[PDB]
Amino acid sequence: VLSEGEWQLVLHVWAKVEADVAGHGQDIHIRLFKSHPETLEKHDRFKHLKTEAEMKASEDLKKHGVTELTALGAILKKKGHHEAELKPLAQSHATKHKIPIKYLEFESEAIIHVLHSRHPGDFGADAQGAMNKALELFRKDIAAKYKELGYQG
Ligand code: HEM
Repeated sequence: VLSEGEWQLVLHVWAKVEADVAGHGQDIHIRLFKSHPETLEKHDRFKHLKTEAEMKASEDLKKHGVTELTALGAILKKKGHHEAELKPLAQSHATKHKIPIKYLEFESEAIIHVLHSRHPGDFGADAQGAMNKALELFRKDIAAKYKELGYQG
């Protein structure tokens, strides 16, 4: 897992995310959908959003990003002790939304990208390493729950 100092770095940059959860989520989704377009195909109501401005103007997308980042922020604040709130997330992502773990990696890449774009002075190498470890732990643990529910990563 992570050292206490690594968790502290994670929670330090997450409080910066929390000054604008909506805007970070929008930037993350726009990056994700651009970098990895197959990901958009999993979102039936965002597919008509053909341009960056349409994506930013969509309150449905903006709310979706806050919902995702809120759940992730709560997980990160448990500092690895997150079985109770990983279970429902794996349940829906595995059996309803059908999201491969590789897509969770794509979204992690977008998260790290946006964190650096917005907070370069507060997202240096040690903090980046910490966040990747924290997101890697999240993905590892949800991948195991995917298998417990059946059907692989
Ligand atoms: C940091 C990783 C992610 C987190 C924490 C997260 C969290 C959530 C949460 C909390 C919800 C609402 C409750 C539920 O349906 O479970 C949700 C919905 C959803 N997520 Fe994720 N998500 C993540 C990644 C992804 C990715 C990468 C995809 C698609 C490539 C995705 C697709 C969806 C879809 C389709 C819904 C339903 C939206 C709706 O119909 O309103 N999620 N997610």
